[PDB]
Amino acid sequence: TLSILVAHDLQRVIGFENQLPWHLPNDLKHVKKLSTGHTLVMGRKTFESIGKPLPNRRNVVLTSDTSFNVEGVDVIHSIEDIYQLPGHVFIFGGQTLFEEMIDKVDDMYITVIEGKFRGDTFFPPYTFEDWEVASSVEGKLDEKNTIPHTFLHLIRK
Ligand SMILES: NC(=O)c1ccc[n+]([C@@H]2O[C@H](COP(=O)([O-])OP(=O)(O)OC[C@H]3O[C@@H](n4cnc5c(N)ncnc54)[C@H](OP(=O)(O)O)[C@@H]3O)[C@@H](O)[C@H]2O)c1
Ligand SMILES: COc1ccccc1-c1ccc2c(N)nc(N)nc2c1
Repeated sequence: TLSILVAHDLQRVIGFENQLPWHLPNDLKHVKKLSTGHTLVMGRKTFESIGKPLPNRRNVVLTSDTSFNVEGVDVIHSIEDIYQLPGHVFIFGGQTLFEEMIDKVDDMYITVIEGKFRGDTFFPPYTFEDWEVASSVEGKLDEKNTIPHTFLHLIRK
């Protein structure tokens, strides 16, 4: 299965200055739960943002840099290489990867951040005419998690 994994706000902002615009520990827990034991594919900027491969899953980085050879990371140089990756593969970002893959994936695990943030990078527009809501779950709010959010699983119709 090939899936998108993304958190975006009410206006589809995903990032600002190579970081996330929000602090939301529960979304990181969600990412951990979904992708542990599986594969993440990310663009080079997203990788450099996170700084190191995420533990307990396969980290694959897409880059044109033929000098990229980082410990604990697999490298690919073409979108086409993604389709040769075994198992459950999650497209992990960023904007460029999401733009290249939204028409290709089977489903999407979206955390809708129910706020309006300043962004410089966006998830591409999409319509519920194309996507079935397999599940929609409101995130619980507390002292550490203060922004309303909804976990959506969308499956291509
Ligand atoms: N909210 C979220 O769910 C989420 C998730 C991830 C990231 N983000 C945010 O997204 C932003 C980064 O997005 P971005 O679009 O600037 O960067 P990106 O997608 O992370 O990385 C772009 C880089 O990926 C490589 N790449 C992409 N397609 C390629 C292809 N077909 N062939 C070869 N290389 C390819 C290139 O690397 P080279 O230049 O090295 O060739 C390109 O410059 C940041 O703000 C980050 O915080 C948000
Ligand atoms: C730059 O992105 C991050 C920085 C620090 C911690 C976590 C993230 C990060 C990266 C990718 C993500 C992705 N594809 N989906 C969701 N729902 N959350 C993410 C969070």
